[PDB]
Amino acid sequence: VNSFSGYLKLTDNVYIKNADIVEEAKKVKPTVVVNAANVYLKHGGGVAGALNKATNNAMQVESDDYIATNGPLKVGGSCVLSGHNLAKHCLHVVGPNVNKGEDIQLLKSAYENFNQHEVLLAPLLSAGIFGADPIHSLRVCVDTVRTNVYLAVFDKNLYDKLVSSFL
Ligand SMILES: O=C1OCCN1CCNc1ncnc2[nH]c3cc(F)ccc3c12
Ligand SMILES: [Cl-]
Repeated sequence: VNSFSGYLKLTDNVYIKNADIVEEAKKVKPTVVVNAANVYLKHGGGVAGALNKATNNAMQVESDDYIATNGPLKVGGSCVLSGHNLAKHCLHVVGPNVNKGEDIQLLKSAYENFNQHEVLLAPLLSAGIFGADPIHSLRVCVDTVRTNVYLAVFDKNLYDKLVSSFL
């Protein structure tokens, strides 16, 4: 039993809810919140800009130190950093940006990072401002993630279509 409330069960391990991941993280304080990161951990907009704003820019400060030490992430890769006031940990995961022609096959590699964590709150990787089809992102998630994932979807319209087209 866990504290994730009001989710619609899609599969054995995947659950979905119309919610802003930021507000959902603030309420649940999950062990792991997933950020829809880019390789530079520049959290300007989308999930990343919104999470970072909710941390009062502390996520960005921590991220800049991470990049200065380690260099950029890989597309499809991830790193674990602090969850600040939102979660214990933040798993920064880089899905491909389709608007720049990055290989959508890397979306599966991106979701594989979730399997290193038993339970996660997460957005749809590569959806929204990253330019991929959110229906496809959900399909890859369900077919790749084996650990327990709670997907927060911001747009009510999008949430209802993702549910409706699933089975
Ligand atoms: O649902 C969706 O509609 C448009 C894209 N998208 C899926 C990807 N985005 C999100 N996913 C989940 N929570 C979010 N909170 C946010 C707060 C923001 F300021 C910006 C973006 C999000 C967001
Ligand atoms: Cl977005």
